[PDB]
Amino acid sequence: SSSVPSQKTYQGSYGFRLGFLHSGTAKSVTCTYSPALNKLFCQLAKTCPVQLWVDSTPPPGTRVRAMAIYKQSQHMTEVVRRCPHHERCSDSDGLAPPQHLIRVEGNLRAEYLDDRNTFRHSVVVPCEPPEVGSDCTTIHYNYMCYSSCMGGMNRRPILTIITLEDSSGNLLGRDSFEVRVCACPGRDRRTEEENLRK
Ligand SMILES: *c1nc(F)c(C#N)cc1F
Ligand SMILES: [Zn+2]
Repeated sequence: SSSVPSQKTYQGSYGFRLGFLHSGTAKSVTCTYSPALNKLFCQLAKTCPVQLWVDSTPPPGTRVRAMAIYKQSQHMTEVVRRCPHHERCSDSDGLAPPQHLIRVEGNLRAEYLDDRNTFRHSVVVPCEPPEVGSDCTTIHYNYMCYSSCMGGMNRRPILTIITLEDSSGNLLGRDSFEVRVCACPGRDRRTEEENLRK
């Protein structure tokens, strides 16, 4: 078992926080975010856009890191990893180790860390300013196991912790959201929001 990174929201000096698109809950949806649950629902290995919002521009060399932890207290010391099936299915893009649950899509500067002390996985990219005509920068994540994968997440809820870091890895900001990776994200978001309203 491993030490548990903080999940405490921390806007920091740059006013760092996440944002999510409004994709709705139709059958064709592959990634959908519930503000009422603070929970992203997505399909396996599909694009998950996450917005990075800041009040002021952080220095060049600022990076942004994603890491998964188990939400429940009896599981939070366990490293989140891909299940024994998906870690062996040879689907690495050449950067992501096959054990890593979270990948970054479409960024050749993504770096993947296996922490030498905690053995936790994370993926980190340079934080870049918004493009022209945009108010935020967007990262595309992929989740490479289902929440239900036996021997992996095994139906246990996870959180993704997003940290803004300086070039040394020191904390500048932190935010987080729950994730369910499932075949029917729109149907599952509708169900869980309906459960919350009852
Ligand atoms: C990461 N890096 C940046 F440079 C900005 C700006 N501006 C935002 C961010 F999330
Ligand atoms: Zn799996």
